[PDB]
Amino acid sequence: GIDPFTMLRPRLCTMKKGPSGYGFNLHSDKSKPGQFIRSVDPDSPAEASGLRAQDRIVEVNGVCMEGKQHGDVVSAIRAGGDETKLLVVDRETDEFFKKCRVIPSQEHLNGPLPVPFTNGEIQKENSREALAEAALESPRPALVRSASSDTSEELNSQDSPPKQDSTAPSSTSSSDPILDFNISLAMAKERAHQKRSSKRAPQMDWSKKNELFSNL
Repeated sequence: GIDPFTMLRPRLCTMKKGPSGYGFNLHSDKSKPGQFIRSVDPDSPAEASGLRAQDRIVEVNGVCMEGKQHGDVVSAIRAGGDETKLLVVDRETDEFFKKCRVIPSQEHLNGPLPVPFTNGEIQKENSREALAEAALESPRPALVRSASSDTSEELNSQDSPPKQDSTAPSSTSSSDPILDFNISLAMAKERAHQKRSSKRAPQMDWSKKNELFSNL
């Protein structure tokens, strides 16, 4: 009682390098985008892993290859180390997700296909439970490629802007003063305990780079 639709799912091919590299050929056509397997030597770990001359790379070591250059695929392998893990889909599966308007990945390996239709007030998820004290101030990069669509920027990144919000002096003295005049001297000690661990370089990003470390 097995449907041909449920078998339509990715497969993570894991192959370790030993005999002069992994032993597989990868190279995109030319003007056509995407990366495909040209061929693989027989009796090789790549072949045993499940890699075929008709497979498409969707993710490497669990990284997103979508929107990445063709040089990114090899880069991911090098970053992985002496071993690599390539995610591929079946011929029917590949087109199955494209017409379904979905994004295959390692997450699809565990759990049922996206074909099921379900809904509710909250989405079910078995997330891990952990508790920790949040830092008062420290590094914390934000998203700049998610739903970016239009161009925008925020200066909220820098703590304590150029000018504060001035308010009327009110009475000469009152309870709970917002005046740090006297406390100003105390703030002097903070100088020694300074911790400018933050960093802001002018090179936000590069328009385009093609160093091409190596070309198979």
